[PDB]
Amino acid sequence: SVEDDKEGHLVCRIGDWLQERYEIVGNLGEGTFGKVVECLDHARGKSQVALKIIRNVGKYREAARLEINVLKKIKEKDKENKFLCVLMSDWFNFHGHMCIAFELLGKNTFEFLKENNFQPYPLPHVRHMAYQLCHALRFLHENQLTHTDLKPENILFVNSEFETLYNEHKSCEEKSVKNTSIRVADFGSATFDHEHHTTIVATRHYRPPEVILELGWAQPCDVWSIGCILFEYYRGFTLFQTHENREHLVMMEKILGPIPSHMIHRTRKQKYFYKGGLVWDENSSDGRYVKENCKPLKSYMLQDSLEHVQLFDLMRRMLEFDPAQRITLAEALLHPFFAGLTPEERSF
Ligand SMILES: O=C(O)c1ccc2c(c1)nc(Nc1cccc(Cl)c1)c1ccncc12
Repeated sequence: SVEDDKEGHLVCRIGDWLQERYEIVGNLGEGTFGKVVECLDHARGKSQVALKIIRNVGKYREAARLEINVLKKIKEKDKENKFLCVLMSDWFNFHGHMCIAFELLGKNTFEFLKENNFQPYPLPHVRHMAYQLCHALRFLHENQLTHTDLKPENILFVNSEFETLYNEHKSCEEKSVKNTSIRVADFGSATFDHEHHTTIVATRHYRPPEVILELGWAQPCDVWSIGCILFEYYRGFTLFQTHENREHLVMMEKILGPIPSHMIHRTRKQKYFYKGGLVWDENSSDGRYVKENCKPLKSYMLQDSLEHVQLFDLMRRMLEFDPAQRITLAEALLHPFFAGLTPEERSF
């Protein structure tokens, strides 16, 4: 009657119902955890929802339980729904799968980019998106909570309907999103201050130096992630296209300058250093890739203008090695970069 498979996944497709209430109408994506479907909610006037279905596996169903509690508390601490976190309307246990019902939104920021041939969002869009991220996460931080898994895939457009513009200088078409309003999603790694902090958090590309070096992590972790994301919105490609610790650190040095010595002394990962200098093989493929591809942060600017200088200044502050030294989100919202917003953008 209700069927599964190997890793757990519920056997469902467009047509199938959950709880005699949620009628599946399409697919939205899949992942390591399980699936996300578009449904109609027949107990709420055929409301359009995005239903997340965690797999029927002990530790997944388990971790989902804490995800819900995080969402309960976000919901509970923002009743006006003004702080731009994905809104959970409902959660439930279906024969082993924890399902979480969310408001239905458009494409995530990675998927939009991919479909735009990895051509960057205009700086005004980067500016408005940056501003929402800071606001959302500042709110999360304010509340003893750290996301830990921020990345473009986890940032969703409310509506991703785009305009098509011809780019004169590039001789090709570009997709320009009509509404740059966003929501922060995927709280299945979000962590309270008083809860246990796993040693390693974040997707590698967005993982900060204090985590690699194993110096402990707090809220500033999310700030490092945002720097990475803003660069990625600005250029269209990943800042740290890395698969390995050593390489990652070398990339951080090539791009941001040398690791501060107090962090080298504090870490118990001394296998990376040698007389306070990073040890790596420059003639290996990794070494050559980094040599070829990783230049100082400023060399990535596309324009000299003030608003571009300002973005790159905020970005460097977001990407400070020392987390104690790293800009906070409250300081970020005060930066002369957001003086470029429109009152509609600024007022939320
Ligand atoms: O986890 C959440 O908090 C979460 C919450 C809501 C959505 C979501 C993830 N992922 C979506 N799409 C998506 C895109 C790519 C891969 C995957 Cl697995 C899912 C999506 C789409 C439309 N409306 C809401 C959502």
